[PDB]
Formats: sequence, C-alpha cells, structure tokens
Amino acid sequence: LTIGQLARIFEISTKTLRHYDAIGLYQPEQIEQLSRILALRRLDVPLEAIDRLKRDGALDDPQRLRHFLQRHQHTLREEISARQRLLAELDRTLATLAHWRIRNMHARIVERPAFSVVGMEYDTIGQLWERFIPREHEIAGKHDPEVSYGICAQQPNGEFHYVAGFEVQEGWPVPEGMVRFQVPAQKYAVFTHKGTAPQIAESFQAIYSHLLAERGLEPKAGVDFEYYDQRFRGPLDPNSQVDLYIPIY
Amino acid sequence: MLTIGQLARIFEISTKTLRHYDAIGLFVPGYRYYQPEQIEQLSRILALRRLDVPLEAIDRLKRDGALDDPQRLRHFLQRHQHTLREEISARQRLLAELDRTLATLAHWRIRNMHARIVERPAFSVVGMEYDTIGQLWERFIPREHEIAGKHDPEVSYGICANGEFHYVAGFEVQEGWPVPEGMVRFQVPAQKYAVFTHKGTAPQIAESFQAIYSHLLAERGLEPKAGVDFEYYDQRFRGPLDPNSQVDLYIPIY
Amino acid sequence: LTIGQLARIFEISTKTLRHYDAIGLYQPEQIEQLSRILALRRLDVPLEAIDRLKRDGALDDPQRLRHFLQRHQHTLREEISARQRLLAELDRTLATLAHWRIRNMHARIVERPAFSVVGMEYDTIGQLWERFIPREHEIAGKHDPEVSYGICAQQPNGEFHYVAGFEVQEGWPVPEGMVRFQVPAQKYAVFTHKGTAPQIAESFQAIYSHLLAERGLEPKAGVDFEYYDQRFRGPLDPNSQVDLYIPIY
Amino acid sequence: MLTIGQLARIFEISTKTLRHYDAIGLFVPGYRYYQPEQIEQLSRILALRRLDVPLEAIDRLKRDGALDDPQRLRHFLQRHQHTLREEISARQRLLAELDRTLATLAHWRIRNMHARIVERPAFSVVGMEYDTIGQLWERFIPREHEIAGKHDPEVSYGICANGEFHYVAGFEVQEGWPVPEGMVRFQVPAQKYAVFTHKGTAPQIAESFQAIYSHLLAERGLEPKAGVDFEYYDQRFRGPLDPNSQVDLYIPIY
Repeated sequence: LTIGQLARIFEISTKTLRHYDAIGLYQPEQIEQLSRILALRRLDVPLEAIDRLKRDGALDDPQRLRHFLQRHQHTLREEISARQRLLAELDRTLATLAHWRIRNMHARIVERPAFSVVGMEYDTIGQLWERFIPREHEIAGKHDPEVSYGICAQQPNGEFHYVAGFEVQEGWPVPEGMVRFQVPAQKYAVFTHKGTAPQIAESFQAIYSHLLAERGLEPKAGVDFEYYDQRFRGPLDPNSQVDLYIPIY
Repeated sequence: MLTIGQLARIFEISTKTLRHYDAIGLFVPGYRYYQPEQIEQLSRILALRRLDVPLEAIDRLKRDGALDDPQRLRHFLQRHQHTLREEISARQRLLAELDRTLATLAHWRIRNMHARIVERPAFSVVGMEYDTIGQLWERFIPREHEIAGKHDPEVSYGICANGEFHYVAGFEVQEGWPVPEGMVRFQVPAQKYAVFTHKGTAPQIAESFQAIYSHLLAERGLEPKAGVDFEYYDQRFRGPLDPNSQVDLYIPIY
Repeated sequence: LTIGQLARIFEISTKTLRHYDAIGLYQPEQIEQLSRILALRRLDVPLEAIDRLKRDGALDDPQRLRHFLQRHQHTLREEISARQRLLAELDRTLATLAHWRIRNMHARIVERPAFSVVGMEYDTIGQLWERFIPREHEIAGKHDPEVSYGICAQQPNGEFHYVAGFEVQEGWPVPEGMVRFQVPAQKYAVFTHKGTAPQIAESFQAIYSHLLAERGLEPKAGVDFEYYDQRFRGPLDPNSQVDLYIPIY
Repeated sequence: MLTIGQLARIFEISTKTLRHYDAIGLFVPGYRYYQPEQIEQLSRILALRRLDVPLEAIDRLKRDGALDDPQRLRHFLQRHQHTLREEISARQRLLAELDRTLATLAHWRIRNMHARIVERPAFSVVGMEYDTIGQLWERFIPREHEIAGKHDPEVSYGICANGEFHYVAGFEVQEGWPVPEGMVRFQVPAQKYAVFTHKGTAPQIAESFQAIYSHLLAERGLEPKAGVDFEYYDQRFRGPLDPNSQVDLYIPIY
C-alpha cells in the first residue's frame, strides 16, 4: 500500500509514519502493530516505550498484554480511587462551609413602614420567577426597579402564600394576572443570605432555631419576604446574596 | 415558639405533611404550636426521605436509639453509606463487564461478514466532496433531486480517495448531462471488488474497514489492489445512525 | 452431541436445561444463542423478557443488541449517578450530627492530684499501643487496670512527647522498655469524645477554639492527656468515647 | 492565646511543619504566641494539602483574596471539584475504552491459533478426581511422586468428562502398577483429536475452549464426537496464571 493512502482512517497524519522511521521503530503483520497501537492512543504511551516494546520482546504476543493492560487498569483505577477519596474528602470539607456560612450571617434590625407591591400571586415558588420576569417592566410607578420582593404572608389556616412583585407607587394600574399586596408596617431582623434559593430554607431553619435567640429577638407571625437586588445573579448561582427580612417584636 | 405555617416556610413542605406527621405519633407538636428546638429533630427526617428511607423504620428508630442520640445516627447512615457504595460498586463492575461485552458482539459478525465478488466497469458519479458522514450527507439530501441523468436513484456512492481524502457523495450518472456547482464528477475505474456487507452505523464501519485490510482479505484468500474504494448505499439502508441498517463496501481486488 | 456435551464449557447446571424445556427457551448453531444469555445474566436481567425478544427477533442479530446494551448502560449509569448524588447529600447530612455532638460536648472541671503513670513513650502516635497492649500486665501494682492514659507532656521548645501508660502506686518496678512519668496536679476541663481516634484532634481545635471561651475558661500550658476507660473499645469503632482532659487555670 | 506546641498538637501534625509554614509569611502570627481564631484558618489550610494543593497556590489566596471568605472558596472548591471529577471521567471513559478492548486483545491469537490433527490410542493416567484448579491443581504437586509407571513425566493431563462434570488431573501411566490412595485411575479411549496449542492461562482457557466448539471446528470443517476431551501440559506449560506459557487442548473430532 502506498504512503499517501496507507493513511487509513480517519484523521491522518501522513508523515505520521515517516516519523515512525528514524533509527526506530502491504504486509499483513505490519498492521496489528498499528491496530494495537491506535489504542494505545487511548493509553498514551510514549513512542520510545513503544519501541522498547519491540522485538526484545515482544513482536505481538497478545499473550502478555492481556495481563499488562489490566495491570495498568490497576494503576489507572488506583488513580481513579485516589481522586475519588479526594472527592469524598471534598464533600465533607464542603460541610464546614455551611456552618461558617451561618455563624457570620448577622442580623440587622430594620423598621420599615407599610408599602404596596404589585406582582404575581401563588406548585413551586420558583416557577413564578420562571413565569414573571418577562413581565418586569410591565409595571409603572417603580421606586427602584432592581429590587424585587418575595412576599410570604402567614394566613390563619395555616397554609402557604407568596407573591413575586415590586414596590410601586400606589395608585397605578395593575396588569392582568397580577395582584396588589399591601405589606404592613413591620420591624424586621434582616439576614444576608449568600447562596442559592433551595438553601435559603436551611438558612430559615438556622434563624428560627437559634440565630434569633442569641440576640434576644422574638419572631413574629407577620409577612416574611426576601430582598432581591443588584447583589443577585441567579437562583442556583452559589454566589448570589439576598436579604431575608424576617419580622420580629 | 412557632406555628405550622412557619415550619412550612422553613422546610419548603405542605401543612398536610406535618398534619399527617402528627397522626402517626412521629412529629407531634387547635393552637398548633411547635418548639424551635425540634426544628433539627425534624430536619433529621426531611434528610432521610431524601434518602428514600421508609417512614416507619424511622418511627422505629425513634425509640430503639436513635433519632435522638447522635452517635447512633451516624452508624445507621454509615451503614447506608457503605450500602450505597457497594450498590455503586456492584454496578460499576456491571459497567466494566458491560463494555467487555460490546467488543465481543463487535467482533462476531465482522467474521460473519458476507462477501460477494463483483467486477464492474468504469463509471462516472457526480456529487459533492471534501468532518465525517453527516458533514456531507445533509448538505446533499436537499440537493439530490436537482441532479439529472441518474442511473439508479435508490443507490448512493461514497467514494474513498499527495495523500489526503477525496470523499465524494454522489449518484451514478449517464454521461452527456451536466454537473452543477459546485458539484464535481469522479471517474471510478473498471476494477474487481470484494464487496462486504456491513450491518450497522456510520461510525462503526471504519472498524469494518480496517478489519478487512487487517486479516479479512487474507483469511478469505484475496489480495488488495490499489485503486479506489467506496461505500455502496442501497435501498436496504435506512439512516446513517439507524442501527438496523445494511450497506455495502466495495474493495479493489487483484 | 448429547445432552451431556451440551453440558460442558459454561459453568452450567442440569437444572438449567430442564428449566428451559416447557418454557420455549444439538448443533453448533446453539452455541452463541446460549452464550449471549451468559452475557446479560452477568448484568442482572430478567429472563422471560428475553424469551420472545428472540422469537421476533433478535435471536442473535448483533445490530440491535447494540443500542439495547447501550440503552442498558444508560439505565445503569443513571443508577450509579443517582446514588452518588445520594451519597453526596448523605455526606452533608452527617455534618449536623457532627456539630450536634460537639454542641453537646460539655466540659467538666476536674482537679486531680499528682499521680504516677508508667508505660512506653517516644515519629507517629497510633503504632504505640499495638506494642503495649500485649505488654499490658507486665506492669505491676496498677490502680485501675482498665484505664490507659495517653499522656502528652507539653515541652517548651516545643518538641512533642507522649506516653501510653497506667496509673500505679508508685514504687513498683517498671518493665524494660517503658519509663515512669509523673504528671503533676492540675485542674482540667474535661471533654468526652464520641468518635474515633483520628477524630480526637477534631475535638481539640473546637476546644481550644470556642468551647473554652464560652465556658469562661482559660487554658494553661501543662500536661494534658486522653483518657480511656471502657467506654472505649476501638480507635476505629465509632462508638467509643475518650475523655480529653485539658489543663485550665 | 496559644503556644506553638499545643497548636501543633491539636492538629495532630508536627511542629517543624508549622515552622515550615511560618518562614514564608504564610501563616505568620521570641515568645511568639498565637491567638485561637487562627485555628480555623489552619483547619482550612491543612484541609487543602490533603487535596495536594500546592503550598504557594494559597498564600496568593491569602493576601489577595480570599482564603477566609466562605462563599468565594466554595467557588474554588467547586471548580477544583469539577476538574477532579472531570479527571475521574476521563479515565472513567478510558477504562470503559480499554475494558472494551479486553475482547479485542483476545481474538487475534484466537484467529491465529493452530490446530494439528492427532489420532491416539486408549490410555490411562491417574491422580485425584473431583473446588477448581488450584484447589486440586496444587494438592498434588506434593503427591506427584506417589505414582509409579510414569510414561513421560514432563506431561500432565486434565481430563474432563448420569452426567455433569468430572475433572481429574493425572499422568499417563503404564498399566500394572499400584495407584495410590485415595488417588484413582482414568481410562480415556482411542479417539480422534484436534490440538490447539493455546497461549494463555488456566482461567483463560474456558472461553478459548468456548470458541473452538462454537465456530472454529466449522471454519476448519471438523466435527466432534461424543467422547472424552482433555488438556495437555508439557514443557510448554509454565504456570496456571502465567500468561506466556502456551497450553494444548484436545477435543474429539469425526
């Protein structure tokens, strides 16, 4: 077979072989050497080793190589084993994160009067976010358009409720499918959450378990909401930071 | 002291979920008031359903040990830990022997590959040229009914030809009709072939290709000639990625 | 060939072919049809499934069993991913339990007079006991034979030290190899360890971290020690606990 | 505030390791005492060389950012944990690639075996009958000398035969000698064989033995008769798990 065509498949290179000359390195047995090699190019063996692997021995001896390429498998799975126990280490090292996460989450006491939000009202609370943010600038009378609230009122049933909306001047028309919620005048303990939305809840568990009791604050069955703003870049980006406004006495 | 709706906001759950949890005697608390100190003893539940563990083996733990004994609740999940890895460890060895059985069904037919001998005269085939099968066969299908002079339109040719490839996807033609742009036409000469019927997909014929030239010619007893190889896509072929396909590979012979 | 020969090669039972009689499941064509079955049943499949999955077929036909076996790889593989995710979370879950026992690691203040310990002493720590426990009743005149002590004198260089001994009435001879150490009188804060031996240092940072400071104690550079009584049956059994006696002012 | 000695102690490390760390300016705090708030900073530094993170990567993570900010190091760790499982995955699909070459290795000799044709008369040999090879293929060797009337001593046999299995690893003997105890004798009759000098190991034969009755007799055209087959050890054989040794196998032929 000629030199130009003996470049089988599928990505060359031709001098691939001319390379494979120098002091080293259509016969039918002048292939299985290449066949074995080609993967090989799946183990990444230097060539100089792949010369040592010439006739001293061996030429072919698929005999040896069956134990050889699983002796490796022994090495390469020990490589996988070492990096997995490194990974298992990691998953535990990423626990010291959560509880330093929280011990630094300080509370600031904020009193804010009654204001009026307009937005969409509630299976999930994320969805509304999926559904609402094409309807952003459909609302006029904005104080600050960057901030948005995730209102949650405690009904005497008791069962959920949430509204994704914006603080707006009261007196403007509300679009179809939206609702006007009037947040009353409350005074809040504000926690800065630094994480994603599903682990906002595990911050809520830290609040109502001890983080309020270490500063002597008592929780209040009022209107909880989370303060979104410019320091917010995604619900599952583990770098967003929100403020959780939690009512107190 | 908190209420059933605040815990729902805390845990992202249903009020019926806890109203059910009260009925069993699991997590009890008209004035339903829960203690903030038992918020963890609950999350030490809502962390086990997330580990599909049934909801009365818990309630059996609640009084053997253990739900409230923290040195006991890591023994239980470290056993569930190692249970899951051995499940994973079973199924990763399931995967190891899942591949070694994707090579022996590889090389089974390759041996059982059928072979005809056809000597075919020189013919002309117009088409497009040169990244793989599909990089040239879609930019064709919409340009196959604009080709005139076709001998058989239900057969297509994939020609294999300094030393670079000259792969041409085209149609056998009767001469005297012209070729569009930027189509080309290739002179395939009169030669003798070993046609091997391949039953599979486009990525896995290139192993059907090195198999012949490997030991398949010899064992069949024929010698390769330096000419022009090519694949033959008959009717019997239905898509380059359909596995139940059937193509032909024509290989020059001395 | 015979129903004998038909019973060779594969690690086969006679019950398996009496099995396959009235089910519907003597020529070298019946050699791979019955060899792909010992190829999936190597991957935990059903059987009656692949019954008529071969009277349609494929009987053999490896064009299909390709997508199928890659189908099955998917399925598996999905399983293996799904259960790593559980282990990942599952790790995270053992954090809380880590701290719940730390938060419940109460200090005890204990004043103990100067007592006499003798055993072995010293670039490692854990290998010291496997040589000593054998030599355990060599020692004579011990107060409580059940309690070992892992002493760690504080040297002022600071070079370590460490002794694994018993407490005996002074004046008893001391087997070759071991020495006698006198710890002085001190008052200590005692923290009970629930866990294993490489976990012991995990408590040592928490103690010298915040656990002394909230309890309003100051620690003093002296002779600390680890105390093993029964409630200890293995440096790896995770249910033994050791009382870490730390000096305080 | 603390002492270099008890610090070290609580981290279960050495003191020269902390004087290691100080000299650079990394963890820099004659009576140098350190405050306890630097403990958790070191439980985060010592937790990074368990990840084999260079001891300079950091420091630049020190006065730059960011070693003690709990959300921008979960970033770090999140990446590093990606490329860690990205490296798993490389290999993890590579040892799916090799572990699928576990069959390609095979068939190449299997196709390039050899088969002589022998006709042999009935013989006899004895040892122990039927726990695999090694559970019997080893009791012996200390009992090879008990037999007398060895025919060729460099040659050992493993016979296979209402119906089930029936191995026996013997030697060929001239008749008229005492067979030990509880050793026994076996008589294979005069029959037709084809000999495949396998070049592998003893666990490796069971599918080379599977290959020959599968198709190799049909390719070579031979056919088997309901008799007794066996395997032949010679100067060839070197070890039951020795790869490079070649062993021969006798199967009945018509």
